[PDB]
Amino acid sequence: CPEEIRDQLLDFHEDLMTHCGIELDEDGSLDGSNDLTIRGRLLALVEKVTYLKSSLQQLISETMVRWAQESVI
Repeated sequence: CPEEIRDQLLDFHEDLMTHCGIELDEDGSLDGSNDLTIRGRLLALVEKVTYLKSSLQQLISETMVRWAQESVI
């Protein structure tokens, strides 16, 4: 007997999900949240990263626009 006897062997023919591909197929299966409990931490780190980390950005933008405004270069 296999590991499970429910439908075919496991998890709705788990062989098709497992051994067809892991380089891209597994990552595509891990599309978003609510797959495992680690997705909350991953989303938290993603929204911390996507913070445009913001004093230098303001400084460079202000200096560039001021330089362009002051004179025709």
